[PDB]
Amino acid sequence: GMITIENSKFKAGIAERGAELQSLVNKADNYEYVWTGDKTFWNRHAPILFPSIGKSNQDQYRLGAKTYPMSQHGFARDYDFDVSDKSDSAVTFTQHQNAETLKKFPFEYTLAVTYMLTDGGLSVHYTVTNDDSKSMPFALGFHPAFNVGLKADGSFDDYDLTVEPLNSPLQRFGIGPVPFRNGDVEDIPGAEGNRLPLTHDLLDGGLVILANSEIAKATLASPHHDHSITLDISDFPYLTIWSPEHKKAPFIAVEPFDGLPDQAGEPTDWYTKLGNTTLSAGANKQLALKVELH
Ligand SMILES: [Cl-]
Ligand SMILES: [Cl-]
Repeated sequence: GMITIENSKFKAGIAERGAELQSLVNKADNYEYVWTGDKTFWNRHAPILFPSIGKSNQDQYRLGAKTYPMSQHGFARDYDFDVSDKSDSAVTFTQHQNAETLKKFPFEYTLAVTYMLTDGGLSVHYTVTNDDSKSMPFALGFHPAFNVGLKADGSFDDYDLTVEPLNSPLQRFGIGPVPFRNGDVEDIPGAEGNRLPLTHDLLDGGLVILANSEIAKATLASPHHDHSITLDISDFPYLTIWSPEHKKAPFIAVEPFDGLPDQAGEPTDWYTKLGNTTLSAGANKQLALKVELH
């Protein structure tokens, strides 16, 4: 079950399963911006990450003194969303808890995602609502993989991420053991002011989680390639770059994060887990982004 939206410039395909964007096409030349899910490198396209990003310590966590199991990448991506408010250029997907999610995460919730194509590209609005009486801690991320050109030898063809604004040098969360965090924030191999060259040398050591929350726009581009994209992500405190390690995948993921993978060690209380947001009963958090399609 899939839904398409479109306007004069663009078409998008979104799976009801995980409200997962799977395709985003420039109609003028039929260019595909989003990874096609070739299992040679990675069999997904752009999952939603909720209520956890990344891996959990010993695949579990705490709520105060109680322990629960948690799957890597959360579980929203594993269940269908209902479709509503469908027009030619926009659509809304909504997921609630189920008996399975309640075993991992004992909260009633609503996760709503609205996609809309505009002249600029694709707008995405998220609303996370705590439908429980208990205080609900969560993380929310989006994990799109974008097609990129490669050199004769399979290296990335001179792609950089350019960011703005930047009020201090670019920093990343330290990783160890991949893909968990080690707890530090550190300098990034090869960063030059607001420009980060995206190389296998950089990415082979695992995901690069930018710590600079002031960033409003992040552009993935190469001077040798016509198409680029820019992520408008002021609402998302962190931004992660990833490509399959020690492989020559023809994609780079640029992933808005409202949360962080666990710091290595013992299972973490989600009420104090770095990057988590705790919602009061009945409260909601809203986050927006845009993928500008150039
Ligand atoms: Cl070349
Ligand atoms: Cl490279």
